[PDB]
Amino acid sequence: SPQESRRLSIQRCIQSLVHACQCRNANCSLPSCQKMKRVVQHTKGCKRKTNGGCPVCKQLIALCCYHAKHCQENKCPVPFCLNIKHKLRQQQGSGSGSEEPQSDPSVEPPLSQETFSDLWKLLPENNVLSPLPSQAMDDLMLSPDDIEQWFTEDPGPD
Ligand SMILES: [Zn+2]
Ligand SMILES: [Zn+2]
Ligand SMILES: [Zn+2]
Repeated sequence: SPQESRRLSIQRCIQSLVHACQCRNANCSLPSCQKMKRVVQHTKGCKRKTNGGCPVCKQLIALCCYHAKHCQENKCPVPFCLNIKHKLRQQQGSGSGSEEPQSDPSVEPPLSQETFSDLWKLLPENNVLSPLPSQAMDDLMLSPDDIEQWFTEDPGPD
């Protein structure tokens, strides 16, 4: 079924992200690795990320949100996963604060979370975690064909 092919394409994209994050070769021969290495390096240096939403940074965070919704690990190889999982828990009452990830200021990540709370404006706040009758809240924001388009349709003047 196309729902399975969609979930599988997203799972391949998540495995591409984990590979690129653990991979130490800038010249790695995988197209999956090269897509995610160039995207994570772009996202780390971009100034448009949350200035109305950069299409690279926004969709990398869409994939990290989808991954964090399935993930349970306390030291996962995905870069945004754990603090996204804290932000997802805060929408369900499993975490505290909104302008902070917890009631304590010393437990915050090295990156200022004013960026993180603005990443939370690029994705819908309720729709993604809304009450559900059957498992579909995952495929809700992705397709099997957009997995390439998000990263390969590089912006330009025309
Ligand atoms: Zn690699
Ligand atoms: Zn960007
Ligand atoms: Zn994870």
